[PDB]
Amino acid sequence: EVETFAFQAEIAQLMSLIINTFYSNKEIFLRELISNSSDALDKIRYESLTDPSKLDSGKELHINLIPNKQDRTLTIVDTGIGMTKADLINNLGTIAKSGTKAFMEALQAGADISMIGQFGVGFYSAYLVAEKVTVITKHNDDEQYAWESSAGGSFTVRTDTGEPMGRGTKVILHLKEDQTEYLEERRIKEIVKKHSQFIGYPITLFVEK
Ligand SMILES: Cc1nnc(-c2cccc(Br)c2)o1
Repeated sequence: EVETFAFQAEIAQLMSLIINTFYSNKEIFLRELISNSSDALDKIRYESLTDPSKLDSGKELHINLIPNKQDRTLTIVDTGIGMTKADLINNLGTIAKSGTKAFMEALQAGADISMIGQFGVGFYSAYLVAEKVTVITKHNDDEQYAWESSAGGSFTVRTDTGEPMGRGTKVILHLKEDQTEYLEERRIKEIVKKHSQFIGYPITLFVEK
């Protein structure tokens, strides 16, 4: 049972700008997604400080990077607070309408796409490298859901029958054919060391057979 939603017009515009603008520095997508994971991990850690049972769904707080060259996917997994269904529908827990407004004014007033995270909409930088993005998520207060979009103005939400997650979020980037450098170990390592060296959670780069 799959529900299809229209993006708000401002978010559709943000996504088309990310997809259509010539902009070579695409690697910042990974920094933005790792920073989102770190923010989600901070949230569940804060909640556990007064309620240890918040970690009954998993005590470990970490980030995994899982490249799969056969599927042409890069998956970013975290065990943060996760998202409810309502969060997913409401722009993946962001204030994306006001964030997009600010970001697009900054762009005409000097800034560049790499600055997107300062506007709270860094998730959408996934579309610098991905033709499709699938988000699997589990929040303590809701069931496991899958969000998905290939842009084009719409996204879907469904209950996820896949492998149960415990708690957290999995961002599956279905990479564009010309963006497969981001599945190579040495490239991913380079980007994490350049842009994510001060993230306060373990980041494990899985290797492939
Ligand atoms: C708003 C807004 N105006 N241009 C952009 C943009 C262009 C290329 C890459 C990225 Br990320 C963002 O965002």
